[PDB]
Amino acid sequence: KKPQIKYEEKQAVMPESAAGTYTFEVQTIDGKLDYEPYFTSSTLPWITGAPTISSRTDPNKDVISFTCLKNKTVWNRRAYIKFKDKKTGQYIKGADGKADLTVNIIQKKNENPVVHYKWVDGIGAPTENQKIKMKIKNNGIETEDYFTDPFVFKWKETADTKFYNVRKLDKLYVQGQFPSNYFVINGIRNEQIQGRDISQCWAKTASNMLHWWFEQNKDYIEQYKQKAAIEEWKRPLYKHDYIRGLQDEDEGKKSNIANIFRAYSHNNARGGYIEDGLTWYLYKRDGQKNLGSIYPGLFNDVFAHDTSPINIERCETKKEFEQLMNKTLDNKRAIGIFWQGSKGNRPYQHAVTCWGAAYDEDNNIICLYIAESNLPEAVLYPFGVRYKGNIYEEAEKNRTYMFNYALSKPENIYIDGLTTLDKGEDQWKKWLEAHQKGE
Ligand SMILES: *[C@@H](C(=O)O)[C@H](O)C(=O)N[C@@H](CC(C)C)C(=O)NCCCCNC(N)=[NH2+]
Repeated sequence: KKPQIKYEEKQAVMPESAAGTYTFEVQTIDGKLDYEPYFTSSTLPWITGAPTISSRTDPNKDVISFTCLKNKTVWNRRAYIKFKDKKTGQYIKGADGKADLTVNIIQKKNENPVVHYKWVDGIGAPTENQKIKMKIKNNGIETEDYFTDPFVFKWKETADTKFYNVRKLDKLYVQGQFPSNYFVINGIRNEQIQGRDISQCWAKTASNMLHWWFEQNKDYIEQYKQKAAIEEWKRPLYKHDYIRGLQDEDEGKKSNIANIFRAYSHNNARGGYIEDGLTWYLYKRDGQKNLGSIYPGLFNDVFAHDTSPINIERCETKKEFEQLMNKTLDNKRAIGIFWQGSKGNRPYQHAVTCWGAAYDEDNNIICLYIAESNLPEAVLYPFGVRYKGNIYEEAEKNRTYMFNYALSKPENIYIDGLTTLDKGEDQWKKWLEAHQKGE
């Protein structure tokens, strides 16, 4: 009788997050088969060495040992052990006699990660009094449990916060309760205009980024107003007013920039693009003609498409997403995100604004802080970052999925890329120097 080994593969081996040498048992039938265990990847950095048979003293079973590093991340991480017959060199067969015998190793996440944060330049950082914990909800009902990871917080807007989150009047509006004139805007010819925004996620994202940009360049823009030969109709557009502390019923009074998009741009049910709204506001490009009934193009002698402070990049792996986020965050740029996937049974594509990110001790990006013009509260919401494939030896694609803490469910929604808006310092400085050279 040939000895065999058996293992019930439905049982994962789940070591704790701490570093250590962990063990599981393999049943040895009719003797002690001469075999050697192997990880499916030998290069996984968080496993030190090969598995070994650490005890055979029990005639009925062997103990297998393997050694892990500490899992500092907030995600489980997987490895796989198979077994080779030391004589035939073949992999030993599992229970069905056709698949190789495989043991699933799942090292558990760190329950006490140390977290640090990076925020878009110039918006400050949340105080503890500005951070709001979130109730774990299930099927739509709060369980009165809360998400306990400390990076899971809403960043509440107050009189003192410096991010921007313009919200859709069409989402906030309650018919028969809100004022009948909720949607009215006083236009440029101080005419009365009623704008809707149910499909303007791209314009809300553009407006948030433009508020940040006008604030960061406020001194340059004051000089521009005084030195440039501004077109008469455009003069009132060289400011930004974002009024914090308003009620939902007063959202129409909150942002002059958002109101410009809502009054004069488009609300096509097909949507728009962040970068198109940004171009439309800042300089002339032929493609952005007919985006709306006016063309602000407010700084056309500062910027052109060749000197554009607007960039669009894509990401399909953890490495690419993280490279892009870090480059953007270390460079004084505002961040628009295009989300892509499925929400329910319908295709989903959405533009939101990102104001910062949380990192674990390995500098993995674990959560983003999002201005979400579709969500009701005047806060930034946390969106957790998750990966479906290995993050240590990455596949060709490993998309950056989003966890919706507000819906308290995972969704098949991921980040396709970023549209970023740079301060444009070199361009502004060159414009200013050219004026002083003419004086
Ligand atoms: C977002 C929203 O208001 O919820 C809105 O639907 C939207 O603009 N979504 C974007 C998502 C990213 C900006 C990619 C979108 O899908 N834009 C596609 C615009 C295509 C318009 N096509 C034509 N022919 N006009």
